[PDB]
Amino acid sequence: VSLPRMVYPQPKVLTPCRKDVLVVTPWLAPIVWEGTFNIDILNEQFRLQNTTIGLTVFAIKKYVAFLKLFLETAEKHFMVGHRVHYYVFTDQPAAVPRVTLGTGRQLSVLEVERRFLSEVDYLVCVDVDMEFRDHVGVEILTPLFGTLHPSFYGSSREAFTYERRPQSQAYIPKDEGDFYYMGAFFGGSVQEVQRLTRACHQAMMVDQANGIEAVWHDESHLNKYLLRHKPTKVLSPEYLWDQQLLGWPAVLRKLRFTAVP
Ligand SMILES: O=c1ccn([C@@H]2O[C@H](COP(=O)(O)OP(=O)(O)O)[C@@H](O)[C@H]2O)c(=O)[nH]1
Ligand SMILES: COC(=O)CCCCCCCCO[C@@H]1O[C@H](CO)[C@H](O)[C@H](O)[C@H]1O
Ligand SMILES: [Cl-]
Ligand SMILES: [Hg+2]
Ligand SMILES: [Hg+2]
Ligand SMILES: [Hg+2]
Ligand SMILES: [Hg+2]
Ligand SMILES: [Hg+2]
Ligand SMILES: [Hg+2]
Ligand SMILES: [Mn+2]
Repeated sequence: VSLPRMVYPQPKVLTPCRKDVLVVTPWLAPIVWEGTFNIDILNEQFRLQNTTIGLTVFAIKKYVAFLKLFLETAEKHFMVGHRVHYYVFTDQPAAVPRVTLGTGRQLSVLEVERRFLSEVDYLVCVDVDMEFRDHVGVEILTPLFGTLHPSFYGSSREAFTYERRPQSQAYIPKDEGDFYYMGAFFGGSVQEVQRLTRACHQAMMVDQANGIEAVWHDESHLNKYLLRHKPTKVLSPEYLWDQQLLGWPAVLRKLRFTAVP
C-alpha cells in the first residue's frame, strides 16, 4: 500500500548519517543507531501492514520477580502504536504480575510452535531481567536480526569469546567472525527465528552427544548461526546495555534496553 503525503527533513546524500560509527554491514544490512532512521516513515510502513510483534521472555524460578518492571516499561517503550503479543514462559503462572496493557496489546502465559506463525509476524526474544528506558520500535524489524554485545562492539575478532574448540558445532576460528552478538536480544520473522532456534537446538544436541558444551552455551551457537546466516539488520549496543557496569559513552545517544541493578 502507498504511503501518504509526509513532511520531514530531506535526506542529504553528501551528509553522512553518523561519522563516528559503521551504519551498514559489508553484506548491506543496516546497523541500527539513533540518527539513522526516521521513525515516522517506518511506523507508517509497518502500520500499513498491520504488523503484529510477538515478544517472548522466560521467567523461571526467582526471575518471575523481574516481570513487573519488564512489562511496565515495555508498555511505555516497546512497539507503542503497533499490535504486540507478549508470551511469558514460566514455571509459576500464578506469579505473573497483573500489568495494565494499552489497547491492541495482549499477554499469554505459557507454563513450562505453529501458534506463532498464525499469531504474529515477527518474534523478538529477550532476557527478562531488563527494563526498557527508551524507544525500541519497528526500526528493528527485519527477517533476521542480532544485537552487538556491549562488551565487544569495539573489539577485534580475536578477542571475541566464540567457542574455539573444533570439536564443537559452535566452533569459529580466530580468522572468522563479523561481530559478537549477545544472546539476550535477537529476533526476526517467525519463520527465520524458528529456523535459527531449530538449528541451534540440533547443534547443541550434537555437542551433547559428543560430550562437549559450548563456552557460552546458546550464545555460542547463536554466533555460529549468524556468522553463516547473515542477519538482515544488526542492532547497536543502544539496544542492550548496563549503565552501572558500562556507563553512558558518547557513542550511545540513547540507552533503550538495559540490565536491572
Ligand atoms: O534460572 C533462570 C535462569 C535464567 N532465566 C532466563 O534466562 C535469561 C538469561 O540468563 P541470565 O540473565 O541469568 O544471564 P545473562 O543472560 O544475564 O548472562 C534470564 O534473564 C532469564 O530470562 C530464567 O528464567 N531462570
Ligand atoms: C543481562 O544484562 C545485559 O544483557 C546487559 C549487558 C551486560 C553486559 C555484560 C558485560 C560483561 C560480560 O558479560 C558476559 O559476557 C559473556 C561473553 O563474553 C556472556 O555473554 C555472558 O552471558 C555475559 O554475562
Ligand atoms: Cl525468548
Ligand atoms: Hg542520518
Ligand atoms: Hg523466541
Ligand atoms: Hg530470549
Ligand atoms: Hg545455531
Ligand atoms: Hg539451543
Ligand atoms: Hg540459538
Ligand atoms: Mn540477563
